[PDB]
Amino acid sequence: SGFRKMAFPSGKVEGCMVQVTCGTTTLNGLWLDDVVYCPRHVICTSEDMLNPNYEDLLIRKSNHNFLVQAGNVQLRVIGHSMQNCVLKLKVDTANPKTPKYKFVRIQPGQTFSVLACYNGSPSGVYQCAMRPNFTIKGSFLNGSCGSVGFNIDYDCVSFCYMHHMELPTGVHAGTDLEGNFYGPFVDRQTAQAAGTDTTITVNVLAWLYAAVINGDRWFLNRFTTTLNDFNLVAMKYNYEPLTQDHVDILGPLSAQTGIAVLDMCASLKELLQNGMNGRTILGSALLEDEFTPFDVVRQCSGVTF
Amino acid sequence: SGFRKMAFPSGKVEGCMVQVTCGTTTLNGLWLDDVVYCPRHVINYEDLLIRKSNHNFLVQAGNVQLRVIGHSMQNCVLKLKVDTANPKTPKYKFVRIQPGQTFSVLACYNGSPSGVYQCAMRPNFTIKGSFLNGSCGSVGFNIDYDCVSFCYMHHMELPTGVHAGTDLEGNFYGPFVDRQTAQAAGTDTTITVNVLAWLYAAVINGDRWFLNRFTTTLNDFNLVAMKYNYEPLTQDHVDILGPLSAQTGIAVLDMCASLKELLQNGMNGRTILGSALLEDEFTPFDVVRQCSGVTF
Ligand SMILES: CN(C)C(=O)c1ccc2cncc(NC(=O)Cc3cccc(Cl)c3)c2c1
Ligand SMILES: [Cl-]
Repeated sequence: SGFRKMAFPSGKVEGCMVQVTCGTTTLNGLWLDDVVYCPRHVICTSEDMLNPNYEDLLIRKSNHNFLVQAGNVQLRVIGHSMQNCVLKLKVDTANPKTPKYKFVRIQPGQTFSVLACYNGSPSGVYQCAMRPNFTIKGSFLNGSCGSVGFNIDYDCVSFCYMHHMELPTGVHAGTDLEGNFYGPFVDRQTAQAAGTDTTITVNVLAWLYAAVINGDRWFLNRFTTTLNDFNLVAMKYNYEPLTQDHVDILGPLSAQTGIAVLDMCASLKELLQNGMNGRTILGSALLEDEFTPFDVVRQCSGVTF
Repeated sequence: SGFRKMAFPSGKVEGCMVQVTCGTTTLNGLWLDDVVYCPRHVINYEDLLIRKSNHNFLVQAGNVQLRVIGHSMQNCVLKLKVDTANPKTPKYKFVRIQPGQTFSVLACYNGSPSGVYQCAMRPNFTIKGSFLNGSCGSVGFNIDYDCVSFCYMHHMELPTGVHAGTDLEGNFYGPFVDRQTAQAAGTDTTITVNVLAWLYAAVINGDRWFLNRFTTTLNDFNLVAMKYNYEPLTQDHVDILGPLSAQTGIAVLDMCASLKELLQNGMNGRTILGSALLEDEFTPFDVVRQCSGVTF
């Protein structure tokens, strides 16, 4: 019993964290085999950030300008190249603690664990989701740039995020491990803002099925809804449109509890209309959207209470 | 910016998790040097233990089988002397925590870690964790510099879904026993010093709507706290909140006048740090550490 926001064990990622210094800037790098991956803005000054020309800044650098530190040992840089918004530093030593890994690009609504670092030293781990507006509601301070997001399934680490910057509203933006940003953001000090954020509907539904499994049904009603009428109402509360793909994904949770997806959609409609009336669902007074259908099946028991 | 329930990096603990089997029961063990620590219920415990021999206990570390060469009991924990010392043994201490203090939990099944999460020791000595069957032997810890301080070992789940366990010396937290009997958690209270610390974290993050010009005596606040099922706030708690009061410029008894107003009138449709409830699982030290950047 119990339902917590759970992160993956961080050990396989801790062994890849290094410190990168270029001039006066210091941030984090990911050391996998004989390559260190980090944000390309490590080559920029604060002034350069208004309109940086990365190709012109990189051409003026040599390998010995980049200092890479792994614990107490200094790694020697023997090459450098750029791939989108990531800098790849070829080093003379391969990482002996390199785990089995993949670089994957996630879609909005997908969750992941974040290992927050400062000076190539891990300080904490937490779970979060890629928001519909492509931002992350994380917890980051200055020096955290280059911290990474990941999922672990079996003995394989799937790297999905690298932290690049914080926006005026306190939210965070970054790239996949190939240097392509999530969202319409640039690694430039520009007047860019996060778009209006919406609630991840498929995730709220999954979390309602988790409440049923753990033994709670007070929020259920005797009504059903068409998929179209549900989206007409939910759009009015800033909820993401629910697609037929989302319905298909919720299939096993619907089968395990005996509650059809469009019947769970009717409880959500009523919950939005009435509020909680002093009650909680799984210890929360708000409707939770940072747990995917896959996370609910992974964490919750296979036997309903 | 941002405020999340953060756990310590679990790597140093992952390298100590092993699987223990005795008869039909299978649970988790902590391998430190040449000893494996696990709940004694894996087996009148003294009389049950005397019958057993070393070869009855099967210890598995990853793919390798460890051979048991001795066994002894300490309170509610079983200590299995193994023939191999753990090469990944970190620098460690066994510490007993007090109610209100927080810690990270590495949840395991079959000696294999599956997740990490942060939680607090409640005033009623239970933990609101997330555990399934096979999680027995999962451990709680904190990290200070490079030293792992083990504070909890999971033993059982209670009828209300909450969890109970011991320190690493086998002494339970709370009035619980390791056996199938009628045991219930006592009435729980809110950790007042922790709610106040979380309100200071909201002012550091630009949330100030709940602030006011009023102050209160510590005695007038404890009478309001007694009515709302909140733990009594002591002078020690006031002293502990000193650096957060100095950093924000808001005196502790001014922050108590804000908590008094939130306990009577509620939030009025508003949230604090993305929450509609008052949060009590962040200590004053956790607030200072998350709003500073201490690394390990
Ligand atoms: C907001 N202030 C003043 C902080 O000290 C702060 C606070 C928190 C921070 C969290 N993450 C990153 C940080 N910094 C940057 O975004 C660095 C940067 C600047 C401009 C463009 C790019 Cl692509 C990168 C953080 C910085
Ligand atoms: Cl995805």
